[PDB]
Amino acid sequence: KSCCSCCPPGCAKCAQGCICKGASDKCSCCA
Ligand SMILES: [Cd+2]
Ligand SMILES: [Cd+2]
Ligand SMILES: [Cd+2]
Ligand SMILES: [Cd+2]
Repeated sequence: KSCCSCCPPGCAKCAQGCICKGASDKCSCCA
């Protein structure tokens, strides 16, 4: 399971609880 749709199963900003929230299709914590 990924955790979001703005970061694939290989992001280096979602290895400590998906922080991507408040923006769909894009984020600002892994941008
Ligand atoms: Cd994301
Ligand atoms: Cd991420
Ligand atoms: Cd995530
Ligand atoms: Cd993010």
